[PDB]
Amino acid sequence: SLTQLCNRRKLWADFRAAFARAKRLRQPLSCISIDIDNFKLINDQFGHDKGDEVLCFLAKLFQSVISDHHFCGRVGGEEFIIVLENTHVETAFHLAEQIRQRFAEHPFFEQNEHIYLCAGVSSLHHGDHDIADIYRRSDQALYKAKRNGRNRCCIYRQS
Repeated sequence: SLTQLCNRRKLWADFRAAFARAKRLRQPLSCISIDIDNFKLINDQFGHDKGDEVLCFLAKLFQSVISDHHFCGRVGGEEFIIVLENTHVETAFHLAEQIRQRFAEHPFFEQNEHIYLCAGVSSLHHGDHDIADIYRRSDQALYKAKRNGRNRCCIYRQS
């Protein structure tokens, strides 16, 4: 049911309803973009079923680390998005870091392979009119994180 909790279609719709709800209720709304480092190498070396185990563990990890309500979506081959209602961006950043760390700390497969991820974080801003305004910022923070290597987290700033 991890492929059910991280359904891409449901994610975007839940995210859009959350955006409108967030503006209407004036609540903070945070967004984390995650990309698994070297996921292609993992599938090349261990195969598709094992690559899938990694994805599954990461989804399980989201639940364990984020006890409060949240939406998840696998939006690309190895990219996830987490949407956190009524959550300030710093709290989301801290959650993102915990996910990064526990993923890096989990040994995988008979040979205790270590796998890493990067994350970018942002949240609803006043001038926003679409979830794409938020995703653009978390996506950019993700790629900013990736500039310094694997296993990195960044919060978006306009600075």
